[PDB]
Amino acid sequence: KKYSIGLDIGTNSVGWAVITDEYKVPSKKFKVLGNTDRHSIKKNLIGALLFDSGETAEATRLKRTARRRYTRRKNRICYLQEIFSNEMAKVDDSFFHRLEESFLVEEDKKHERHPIFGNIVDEVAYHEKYPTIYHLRKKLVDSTDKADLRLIYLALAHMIKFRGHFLIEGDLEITKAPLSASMIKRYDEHHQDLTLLKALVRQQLPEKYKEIFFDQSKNGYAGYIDGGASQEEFYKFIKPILEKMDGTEELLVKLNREDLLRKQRTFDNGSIPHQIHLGELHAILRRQEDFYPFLKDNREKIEKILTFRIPYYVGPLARGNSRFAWMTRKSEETITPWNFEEVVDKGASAQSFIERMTNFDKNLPNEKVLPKHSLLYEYFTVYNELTKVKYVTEGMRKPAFLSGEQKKAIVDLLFKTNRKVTVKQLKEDYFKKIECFDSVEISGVEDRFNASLGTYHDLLKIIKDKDFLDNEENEDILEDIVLTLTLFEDREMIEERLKTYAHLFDDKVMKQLKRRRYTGWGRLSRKLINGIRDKQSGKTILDFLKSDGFANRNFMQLIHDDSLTFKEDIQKAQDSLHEHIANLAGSPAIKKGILQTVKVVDELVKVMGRHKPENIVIEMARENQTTQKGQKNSRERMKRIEEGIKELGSQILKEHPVENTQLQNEKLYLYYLQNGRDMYVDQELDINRLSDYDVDHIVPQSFLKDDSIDNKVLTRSDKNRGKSDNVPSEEVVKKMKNYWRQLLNAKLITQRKFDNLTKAERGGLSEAGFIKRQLVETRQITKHVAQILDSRMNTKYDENDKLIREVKVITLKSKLVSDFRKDFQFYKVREINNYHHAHDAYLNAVVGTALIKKYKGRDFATVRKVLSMPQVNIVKKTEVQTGGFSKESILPKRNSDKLIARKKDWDPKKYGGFDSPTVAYSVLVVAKVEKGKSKKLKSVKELLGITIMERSSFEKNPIDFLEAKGYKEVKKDLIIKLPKYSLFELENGRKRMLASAGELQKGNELALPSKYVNFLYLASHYEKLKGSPEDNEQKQLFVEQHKHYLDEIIEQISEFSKRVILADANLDKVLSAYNKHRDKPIREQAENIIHLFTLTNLGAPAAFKYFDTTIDRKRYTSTKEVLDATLIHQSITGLYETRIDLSQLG
RNA sequence: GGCGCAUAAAGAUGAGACGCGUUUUAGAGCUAGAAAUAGCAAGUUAAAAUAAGGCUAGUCCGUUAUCAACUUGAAAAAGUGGCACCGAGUCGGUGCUU
DNA sequence: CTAATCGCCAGCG
DNA sequence: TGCGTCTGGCGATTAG
DNA sequence: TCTCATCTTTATGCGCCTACGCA
Repeated sequence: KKYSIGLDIGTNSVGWAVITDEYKVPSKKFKVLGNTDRHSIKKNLIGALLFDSGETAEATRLKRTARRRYTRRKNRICYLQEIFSNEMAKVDDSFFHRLEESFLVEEDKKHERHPIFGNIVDEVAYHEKYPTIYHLRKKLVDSTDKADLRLIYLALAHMIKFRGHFLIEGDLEITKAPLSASMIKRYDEHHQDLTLLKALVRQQLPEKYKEIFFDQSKNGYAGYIDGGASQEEFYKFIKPILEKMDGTEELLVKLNREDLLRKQRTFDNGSIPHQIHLGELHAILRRQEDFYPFLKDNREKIEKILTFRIPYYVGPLARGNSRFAWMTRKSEETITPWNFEEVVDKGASAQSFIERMTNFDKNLPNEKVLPKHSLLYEYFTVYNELTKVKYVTEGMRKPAFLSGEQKKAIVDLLFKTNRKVTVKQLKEDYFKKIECFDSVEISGVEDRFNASLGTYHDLLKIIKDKDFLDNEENEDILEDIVLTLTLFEDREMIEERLKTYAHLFDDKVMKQLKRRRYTGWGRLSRKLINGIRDKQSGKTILDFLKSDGFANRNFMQLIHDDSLTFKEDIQKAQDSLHEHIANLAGSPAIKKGILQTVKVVDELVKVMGRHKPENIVIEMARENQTTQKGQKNSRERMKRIEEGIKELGSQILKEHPVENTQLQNEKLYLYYLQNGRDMYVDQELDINRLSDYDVDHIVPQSFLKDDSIDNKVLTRSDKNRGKSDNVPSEEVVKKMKNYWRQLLNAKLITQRKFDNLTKAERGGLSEAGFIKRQLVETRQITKHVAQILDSRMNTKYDENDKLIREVKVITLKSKLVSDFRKDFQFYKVREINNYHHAHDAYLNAVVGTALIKKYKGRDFATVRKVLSMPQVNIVKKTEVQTGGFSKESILPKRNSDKLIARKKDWDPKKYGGFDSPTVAYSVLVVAKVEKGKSKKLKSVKELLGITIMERSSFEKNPIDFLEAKGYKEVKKDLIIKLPKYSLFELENGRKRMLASAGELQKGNELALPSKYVNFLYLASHYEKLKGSPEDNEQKQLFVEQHKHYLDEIIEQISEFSKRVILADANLDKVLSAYNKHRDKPIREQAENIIHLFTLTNLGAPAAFKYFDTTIDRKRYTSTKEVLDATLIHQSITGLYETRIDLSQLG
């Protein structure tokens, strides 16, 4: 009794099948536990397993970073108040208390309602004086009177709370405050344009006044200020309205300059650097320092509060209780911004910032890896390249390798004098000094060398000496200096780390040395290449690479030679399952899929009677391309850039050159791919800044999940942040269409990028689906499952060998199984049911077993029979929902009872709050409740929804929690928890999956016979054949003679919808729509039948479109029947069941 | 199947920062009216919060991953279900033998 | 009169 | 003995 | 949206190792 297992791995499914030698699938009677009458189920050992897609940890990281900046901002304002507190309480000792409780309603305050001055007349006079805050900042900068302390605090707090960016470094008329003057100018232009437009629309269009200046739901002015209208929607609304009137020339000029009715705080203010606010702050401090003494006492503290920023290599200032921290302290105290550099050790933390990320040597797992631009690494690579070259000459019968003196003189002569060398320069420049040069034929290499001592060239250029770099006694010192130039990339600590070596070099070369910068880490450690030795040689690895007798062994032949003592040192140098899976590296989605398929194959081993299988057949997703297209997809970027530059008009490369290694940043590759212009406005682009402009995806990240070069476009700052969540509008198309079509001719961009560029010529969304992230995940997951199944299954070590092959792991390609499917007409359609996962897993097993055994033409009847079985165990994995508490938006107040509060003492009837929480799992309770006016105990049995916010408070103590919810006399033994996708069997074989708390989902499958899916696959793809046509007219007339089949297919849906669907309105509507289309060609009828099949899929209900009639979705919104149905508890494969009957509870 | 070098594409993990947006309050609305209301004036800013919160009280942590039931175990983790044969509308029946 | 049913809506550069 | 790898929540509305 | 750093996988070109069943 020997069997084999076929798997099929995807990103949302795992298909498993168990075959015998004759390609059968056995059936077995399994015992079912519980409290029902039936005690045995016959089931077939074939199935699939479906689950929700595992997601990445990016959004959690973004919200985790966003959580810290709010606490740091509150701490900044707390530091400012702690400075001001004493002199603030000297004059008005309720001011910060009034500022802290301004959010509360008029009766929840404990003080006067006006926050600044308390009384009414002072607040009214203050707001009549300064209409904004920028008037106050300009007045405090310019004037020289002793201002009130509260206005000074308000100006300083507004400067500190919003402070600007930090991209530039160092430092950077009638007034000294240009920003406040610019905002005051914008405010005055707004006022003048408003009164002019008001008078003009009063004159020329008296009927359209209320729609503009009074409606709050439209996109007029009253919708621009109070409603939810942006600037672009308001401009697009108002532009034809004043284009139709007369006397609006300057307003159209301003609207074409985007300076009409503008606000102060808007979206494109992000370009303001913090030096402007710093100048305004220093100005008002130097102005008012004479009156108040304590402003002059600690001006530098207040200026330090604004400019302080935690460096990116230090990290979160923890105290040994975080999970992401690496900071180390020199003391134990509180880290204010004033004593930062007197507490935290910057050097050790900056070293641990880098060292915690890098790899280990994969051959010596305790040593750290060498830098990439190190000297020993470059020597190793260039000798490993040189010690396998072969030359043939005039007196050469059999070819030979080089000599140790020859390889010494070669690296002494031409490698140490050129950046990159060629094969022609090696044949000419060296062999001109050699007599034996006549018929040189050099094999094993290509036209140029792919290894270079470029760090040696930069060091001889800097230090201007060869005697220091030629010696060996300096050697380790050189290693150390490269380490410093890889670790600390901030030129304040490099001087402290490098002061020990300036006693050997000059001062000018020391000043020119610290501007050097390297990056990248290698793949091997220095204890592998110079630490270990051989037994009796006295030679290291690199000593063998300098000279190796006659063999000229390379690195792999060195560390795999059994005649030496390297393999034994590697072998003498070289836990839980879920811990090892957590110890893997990669995306968590393939971690989920790997864990599921390992649990499935382990459980299948456990089912079959503890016997290990013979073969395990998996299908991978790697290919074997051709050399032409493979090298065309491997050609560099300086090919394509120079080709397009040669094709079109070009003057940018006259004074701005570009090599093939300097072009790797995405803010320069797009600058040269777009010929030095902004792609949303015809204007000249700069390279002197090259960072202040922004890269933007054409289709936004909200709708799609791609960030490739076919979607990224480098634009200006205001153009990217002008649009938010849409393809750019038809004005951008009508302006830049000719320029984009000119750039399309040079083949800089593709047709898909230009298709995404003008999606607005069709709509904001035409349709999604096929994304190459799944193509990454499938390849990763099949490589991992092959490695871990070979590691886990075969355990017994052989004595003189590695192990004993008790079970083989075979890996196949999809081309072979698709060829087998296309040969013998075993077709498949993805849009009928979910049986195709189990079916192609079975096909993988059959093809792999037959290809190993035989090389088959007699027995196809058993394959055609098992490809039409009605019973396939489909299991949807029950999960417990975790994530956000509710929707993120904040709804305004209403008198409803489904508004979750935002804080503890903020009642939602007067403050508003969140809404629609996410239900983690449900429970089945039974108790007695007071029935309102009767108020006596009446028996109930219903479903509760435990949200994510209340999960801990439920699991702490359930009885008092749901007692305070409004229940009494409950049975704690009779509480059943129910996660998502819990399975209920109702009457007549109708299955339902519990969606959240009052919603269900369709559970049954559709078993369609093989003749119908064969005729339906041939009915589609009619005009195509994917090749040359022969013997397909018989297939065409076979489709033509079987139209009646299609009518039967409608019957095959209809009675099924009478059994488990119960959605009769959509059913007879769509059969009427089918009866109104009994005359079309067969191709369109099949193309719409495959759209009709989404009525009876598994899972959530959906909406679709038959011909032009759109059928909307019938949702299931009642859970008062699954209280009296059979609850199923399924295993990981669905072979082990536990059936609870809920009708006998009570 | 697995390494080392060069080129290119697709991504992943972590740290530091900006700019908005949303919600309540504050910015005394005037006139004619019993009024349901109508005419008129006005609008650009600020405070606070930005997952409820938690204890380990940090300028820290709180949306990723693990998760069927049953019997043990504090958890970690372990254990729990007979075989052939004829057939097939979501699995049925037959004989062995427990 | 309370439970189906329709239609809208969902933090971002 | 050699050789290839999108779906639930919610208000407004209707039907019973 | 900006700045910084480190990793994986895939395909070509060059050199090289081995497991193991297949011709």
